[PDB]
Amino acid sequence: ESADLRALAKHLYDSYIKSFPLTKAKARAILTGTDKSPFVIYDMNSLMMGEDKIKKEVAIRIFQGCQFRSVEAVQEITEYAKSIPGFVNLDLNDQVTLLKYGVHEIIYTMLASLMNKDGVLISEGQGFMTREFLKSLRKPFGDFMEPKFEFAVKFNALELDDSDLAIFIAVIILSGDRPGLLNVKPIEDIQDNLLQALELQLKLNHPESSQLFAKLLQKMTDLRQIVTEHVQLLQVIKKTETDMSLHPLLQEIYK
Ligand SMILES: CCCCC/C=C/C/C=C\C/C=C/C/C=C/CCCC(=O)O
Ligand SMILES: *c1ccc([N+](=O)[O-])cc1C(=O)Nc1ccccc1
Repeated sequence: ESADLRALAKHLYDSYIKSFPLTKAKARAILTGTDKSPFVIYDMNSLMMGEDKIKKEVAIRIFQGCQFRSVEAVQEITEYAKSIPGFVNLDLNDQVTLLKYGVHEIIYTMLASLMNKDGVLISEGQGFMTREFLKSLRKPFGDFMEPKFEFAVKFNALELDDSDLAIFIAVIILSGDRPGLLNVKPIEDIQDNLLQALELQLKLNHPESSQLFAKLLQKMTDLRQIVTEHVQLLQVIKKTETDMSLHPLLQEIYK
């Protein structure tokens, strides 16, 4: 019955709003156009005055604030996961495993909400760091964000809104094919109901967008690739910057 899927869609949207303070709707109002105009960081001076207005090497300090924001995002995604019906009733090891692998695919999904072709909102939308300034950071740091922009440009052309994303990131978390899952079947039963929900949601919300559901699920492939590329550059950093510390919560996601 569609009524039950609409109720699930509504539940997850409500929890998403509660768990993610910077939504895509807010990010697009900030990026498009008086009380919400962000300060723009495009070089080192705008950076140093940006810290003054908004709020070690330049690249490492940017990398470490990015680290802190990721930890914060992990916390938010975790809070959202527990609202997905059935999630907290799963085996606790499977909960950990589903978060461990799901968290980065969700981070880059939602970070797309904060991006356009030219840069990324930061500091809850108070700031905007341009793509070019990031790419000009010294190796290996200038190559961190470029694949994320490349994904976001394609992903953002689907024109999903927050109510679509709430279901989609739930579908991501409840992925039966994560390595080491002790009991795959109850996870998959939840995901099918979420997939049903996502499907009805995309049909109702984007009636003229043919096979959006299929196109969205195929994006769940560019995501895995970005994760793989990402952990590769972190390992470069561990050996390059033996003075630089990774946050422990992020340490455990990457083991
Ligand atoms: C300034 C951190 C404030 C943390 C609370 C909320 C933050 C909103 C989201 C991100 C804020 C960015 C923090 C540090 C990142 C700077 C740019 C790194 C590249 C990127 O990340 O694309
Ligand atoms: C950038 C550099 C490093 C990490 N990491 O240490 O995992 C993460 C990121 C990143 O993509 N952070 C982030 C998360 C959410 C919003 C903006 C930036």
